[PDB]
Amino acid sequence: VLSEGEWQLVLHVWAKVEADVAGHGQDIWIRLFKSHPETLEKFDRFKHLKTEAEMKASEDLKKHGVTVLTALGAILKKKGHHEAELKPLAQSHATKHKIPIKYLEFISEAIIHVLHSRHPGNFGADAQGAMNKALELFRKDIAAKYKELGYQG
Ligand code: HEM
Ligand SMILES: OC[C@H]1O[C@H](O[C@H]2O[C@H](CO)[C@@H](O)[C@H](O)[C@H]2O)[C@H](O)[C@@H](O)[C@@H]1O
Repeated sequence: VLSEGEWQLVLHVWAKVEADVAGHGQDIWIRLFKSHPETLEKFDRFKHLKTEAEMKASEDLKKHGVTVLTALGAILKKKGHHEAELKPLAQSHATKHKIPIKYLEFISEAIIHVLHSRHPGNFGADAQGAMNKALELFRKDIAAKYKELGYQG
């Protein structure tokens, strides 16, 4: 359970992400797909992208990053009370997309790397720690839901 102070560190850096959610999403995808290429294979719609240039030029990939980060943002703003938000997410990711917890760890790593890079003003050690704590809570709760839905994760 995160403290209010920790949630504020998470929300303060997210406020910067919201200045340009599309741009942050693009950097996050490039970071993820380059660090862990296997994660790209899960996207039937984007698995043909061969280079960073192609990824950056993809309007649909950009749009999907907006969708993903906006959904994550809504979860973070709930400050732990995200039961309603996790239900549909866990169901599609467990049953349809089949995304292991390990891949959620990969994207969490990508998110943190991008925030560390773009936002040193609001992503110092304490802020990164709070963001990690928030993402671990997210994955923990998703893992529990995966279990209830019958997916090993
Ligand atoms: C921060 C974690 C994540 C969030 C908030 C998230 C969010 C979303 C949202 C909101 C959608 C659209 C609605 C839906 O299908 O549920 C979606 C679709 C999808 N997600 Fe995720 N996702 C996350 C991580 C991942 C990861 C790590 C992978 C893959 C390695 C993944 C693969 C997919 C796929 C395959 C789709 C469908 C893409 C398409 O429209 O063709 N997601 N995700
Ligand atoms: O922070 C690094 C550790 O990250 C992962 O573990 C955290 O998140 C898991 C959920 O994704 C939890 O089960 C674990 O308890 C958390 O510490 C990774 O699995 C660990 O190997 C890393 O050390």
